[PDB]
Amino acid sequence: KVFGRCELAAAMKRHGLDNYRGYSLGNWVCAAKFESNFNTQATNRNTDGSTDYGILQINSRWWCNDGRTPGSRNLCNIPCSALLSSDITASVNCAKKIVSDGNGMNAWVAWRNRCKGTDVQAWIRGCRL
Ligand SMILES: [Cl-]
Ligand SMILES: [Cl-]
Ligand code: NA
Ligand code: NA
Repeated sequence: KVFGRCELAAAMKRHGLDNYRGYSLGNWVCAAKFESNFNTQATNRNTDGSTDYGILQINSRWWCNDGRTPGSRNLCNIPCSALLSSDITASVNCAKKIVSDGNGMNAWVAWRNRCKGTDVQAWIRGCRL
């Protein structure tokens, strides 16, 4: 599924991301825009052989099991394919573990390079919330 901007903002709010670990909702919407263009089916392969999955591009080296990333962990205890569903619950629950691990949202390279330090509530501006 490809979300609209305000549709996704409202789904992330319902699932508890607004101000989670101090990150306002616009940060999460901005990260999803530049990681996946709001498409839950996005996949991208990395040089080390791992793959990134879903609307927040969660990586199989650490966070999910895809059966083809030897020596990797599965810290969210899920198959990576669960992160491609039109229901974003599995991606949100895993993202909450990632953002809690000490490095905050810097775990998402597109957030660091395209959202951090910008006017992020602009991403929610005008939505019903
Ligand atoms: Cl980037
Ligand atoms: Cl915001
Ligand atoms: Na893995
Ligand atoms: Na959803």
